Amino acid sequence: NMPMTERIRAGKLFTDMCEGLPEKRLRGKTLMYEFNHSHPSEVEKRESLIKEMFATVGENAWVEPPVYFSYGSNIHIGRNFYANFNLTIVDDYTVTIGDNVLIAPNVTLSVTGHPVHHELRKNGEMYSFPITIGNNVWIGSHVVINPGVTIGDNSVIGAGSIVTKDIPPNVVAAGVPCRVIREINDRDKHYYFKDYKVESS
Amino acid sequence: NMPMTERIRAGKLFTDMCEGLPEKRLRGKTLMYEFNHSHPSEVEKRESLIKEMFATVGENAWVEPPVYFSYGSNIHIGRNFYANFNLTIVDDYTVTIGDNVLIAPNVTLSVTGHPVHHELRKNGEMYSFPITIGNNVWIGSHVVINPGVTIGDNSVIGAGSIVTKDIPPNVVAAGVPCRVIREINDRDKHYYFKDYKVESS
Amino acid sequence: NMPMTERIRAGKLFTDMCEGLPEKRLRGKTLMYEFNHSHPSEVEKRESLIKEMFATVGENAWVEPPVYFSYGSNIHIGRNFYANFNLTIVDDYTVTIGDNVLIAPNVTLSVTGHPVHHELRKNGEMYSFPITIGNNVWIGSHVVINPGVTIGDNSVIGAGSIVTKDIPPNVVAAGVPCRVIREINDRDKHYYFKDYKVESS
Ligand SMILES: CC(C)(COP(=O)(O)OP(=O)(O)OC[C@H]1O[C@@H](n2cnc3c(N)ncnc32)[C@H](O)[C@@H]1OP(=O)(O)O)[C@@H](O)C(=O)NCCC(=O)NCCS
Ligand SMILES: CC(C)(COP(=O)(O)OP(=O)(O)OC[C@H]1O[C@@H](n2cnc3c(N)ncnc32)[C@H](O)[C@@H]1OP(=O)(O)O)[C@@H](O)C(=O)NCCC(=O)NCCS
Ligand SMILES: CC(C)(COP(=O)(O)OP(=O)(O)OC[C@H]1O[C@@H](n2cnc3c(N)ncnc32)[C@H](O)[C@@H]1OP(=O)(O)O)[C@@H](O)C(=O)NCCC(=O)NCCS
Ligand SMILES: O=[N+]([O-])c1ccc(O[C@@H]2O[C@H](CO)[C@H](O)[C@H](O)[C@H]2O)cc1
Ligand SMILES: O=[N+]([O-])c1ccc(O[C@@H]2O[C@H](CO)[C@H](O)[C@H](O)[C@H]2O)cc1
Ligand SMILES: O=[N+]([O-])c1ccc(O[C@@H]2O[C@H](CO)[C@H](O)[C@H](O)[C@H]2O)cc1
Repeated sequence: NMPMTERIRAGKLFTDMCEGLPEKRLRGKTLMYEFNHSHPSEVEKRESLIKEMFATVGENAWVEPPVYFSYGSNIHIGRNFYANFNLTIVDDYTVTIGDNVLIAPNVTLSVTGHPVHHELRKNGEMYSFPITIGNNVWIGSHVVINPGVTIGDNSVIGAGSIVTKDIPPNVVAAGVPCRVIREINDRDKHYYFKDYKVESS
Repeated sequence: NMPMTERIRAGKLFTDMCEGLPEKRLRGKTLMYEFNHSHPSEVEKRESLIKEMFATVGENAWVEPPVYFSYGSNIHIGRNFYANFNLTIVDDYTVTIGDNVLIAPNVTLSVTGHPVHHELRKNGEMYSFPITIGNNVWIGSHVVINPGVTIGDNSVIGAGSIVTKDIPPNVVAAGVPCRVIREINDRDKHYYFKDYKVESS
Repeated sequence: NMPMTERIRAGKLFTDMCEGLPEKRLRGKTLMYEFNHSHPSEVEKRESLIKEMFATVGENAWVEPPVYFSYGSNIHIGRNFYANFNLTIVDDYTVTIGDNVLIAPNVTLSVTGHPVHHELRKNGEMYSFPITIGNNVWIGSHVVINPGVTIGDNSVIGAGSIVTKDIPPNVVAAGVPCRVIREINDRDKHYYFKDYKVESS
């Protein structure tokens, strides 16, 4: 009728116990395990590992272990990427991160959800909607980005926010659920934290 | 007068550095360590490890390591249980999980609390009130379930909510503190996510 | 002109890929790794490990692994300190915890933040502001403490609150963002949980 991997790209409900899906997760979870168990001095091994576990990684990437994901091969990353401890990405489908992105500790990305009505999820049915993170975005600690959410370039997501809707570019959004609190103006070019200014030359 | 293990069941303040409580945690914490450090392929080992660490597990159970708990012998799970990375269960007392429950990444269940007045908790004193999760319950990412809470059947707990009170069955609840936002009606039988419908068969 | 480490203490923007900073992070991430991968029965090793990785530790301390930090040597802890699973402390600068402090599972402390304007953080520039936690402080699960924050003695930070502002002593604070909800009175000396009193004798 309609293979399982096609329902995924169509945004329809599906299950993932076939078509080599399980085998893919294994290869992935395997690489992830090597990475999470590598010694802090195994810098080279860690470097090539990330290049192999993610679908696409730009130059100057650095991920602080542990890192958790479903396949890993559905995650595409740009340049100068940086993620602190416990980054979790549920990538049953595509996850794209722009350039110069910064992710604080314990952040969680999920393109997958489950039908709310217990009827549609009897067999653990799920749906997947890609997540797009712009360039020069900065995610706070303990943030949670839900399915099909887009974060516009240059935005900032406060610590602890639950993002369930796209966030426009050039704004500071935060809250549960996440909401735009204000746009990044030129004052932000002088004041970097509370009452701290930054002199020009 | 009244032994420590009896205060626990009576919901009174207690400490746990005696009566074998320490020993119990050591056995539990040992199996947990073997589980968490287990290679992705060690599927059979993993399957028996969970059977030996939880007081009760039903058929078709799956727990994505790492998992964290205090004893593991105070956790009782039904059938077709599924939990993602970093589930954490502080089980100084009973925690009962129903049938076909789904647990997203980084969730924390805790039956233990500390008295608010620093006086009463001079020695780390604590109290424990059992948590009960109904059947077909779906818990979002980064949720926190507090002592004595009861989640009714078929309910959904949005991502990031702090549940501090009983959640009735058949509702979608969320927020900090978690509040019921709506009852699950028949429209949810048709619309699974946002504007996505699902044709009959 | 003005060395990177001096800007840190001055609270100016800085980057840390020099002046042995990276090297320092390695020694720390090394001890940290030994700690997190240590077997539950390695009680003595665990104990000398926490003495060696933190700047200062008071007697009767206990940290349930895993534990995550940046350097570890900028962290100062008092007496009878207890931390549950997954405590994250980003310590690019001083972090001070007082006496009899209780931290629940999955808490994140960070003295570092990034300038909101993508121009100032083109190179991942950062700023660090020391965190100070009073005596007899109990932090609930999944809380996040942002830079420069100060929590007064005897206070309780409810589960899931994001602390962006100083919390006065003797208060129950909670919320996103954390807000004072009430003062700890004398009723808190009789009632410990909901409707549970404690017979003085
Ligand atoms: C977003 C952030 C950078 C600053 O936002 P800002 O506009 O410059 O700061 P403000 O104080 O002016 O914020 C305005 C209001 O939003 C609130 N607020 C701040 N951060 C918030 C957050 N994460 N969630 C919800 N509300 C938040 C403030 O309490 C303030 O309250 P008020 O309106 O009653 O006065 C900071 O709040 C933050 O959370 N940073 C993430 C830090 C982190 O996770 N670091 C980890 C190491 S990289
Ligand atoms: C709860 C959920 C399933 C959908 O709830 P729903 O009723 O079908 O969705 P709605 O958009 O109609 O929600 C209504 C409002 O609540 C808000 N809301 C949604 N999720 C929320 C959450 N987790 N916390 C707080 N508020 C939330 C919405 O932003 C919306 O705002 P509005 O009233 O201003 O329009 C979804 O929000 C969610 O969080 N799912 C968890 C996903 C997850 O953790 N997946 C991990 C992989 S299994
Ligand atoms: C803070 C705490 C100790 C109790 O606060 P309290 O004043 O004694 O309790 P109350 O029920 O009177 O709280 C008053 C209100 O705040 C709300 N509230 C409680 N905890 C909250 C939290 N963490 N965040 C936001 N709101 C919260 C309550 O729902 C209540 O609602 P109402 O005004 O509509 O009635 C408890 O809520 C808590 O979260 N403890 C942390 C537990 C934990 O993380 N344990 C891990 C193992 S150590
Ligand atoms: O409970 N079930 O029956 C059930 C069985 C398999 C499931 O698949 C799993 O879901 C995870 C998110 O929650 C990830 O998407 C993971 O990659 C996927 O295999 C989800 C639920
Ligand atoms: O800080 N103390 O003195 C102190 C000493 C021992 C404590 O016991 C511990 O608490 C944990 C939750 O926070 C779990 O309940 C764990 O099983 C219990 O042994 C809690 C606090
Ligand atoms: O993205 N960058 O270019 C970049 C490079 C190095 C950075 O340093 C790191 O930041 C962490 C918090 O997010 C901790 O402060 C850590 O100790 C620090 O070395 C932060 C960002």
